[PDB]
Amino acid sequence: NLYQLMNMIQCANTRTWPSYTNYGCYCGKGGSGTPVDDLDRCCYTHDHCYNDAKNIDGCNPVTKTYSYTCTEPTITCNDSKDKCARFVCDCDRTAAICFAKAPYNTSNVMIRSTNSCQ
Ligand SMILES: CCCCCCCCCCCCC(=O)O
Ligand code: NA
Repeated sequence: NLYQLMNMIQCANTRTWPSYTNYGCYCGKGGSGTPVDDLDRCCYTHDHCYNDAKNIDGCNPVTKTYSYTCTEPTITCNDSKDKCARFVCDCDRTAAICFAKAPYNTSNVMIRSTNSCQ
């Protein structure tokens, strides 16, 4: 779920939401070019995770609601029986964690369509 994903990001980092809404070549809707740094690489993978998720019947990562738990900054996926809920939760979980780990370069904030993401 796009909103739950927001919270995993909230639950695992210091950096706010708009902080990722549009950063580098892949953080944000769709992606082009080659990832910029490793934070953008987090977004690249997330993306791909979402594409694979779509390979599950009736599975829309973007709107699927799963069961997860947060205890700043640890987050857990409680889905077992719903294959889509779990695949998507791990997708989002892995991203949040990936984000908290990566450095935040302020010069990559809006290089979109600017030519490096061909
Ligand atoms: C206010 C938040 C809603 C934004 C919806 C806009 C488009 C791209 C959104 C999220 C991408 C997060 C990460 O870079 O994968
Ligand atoms: Na993207």
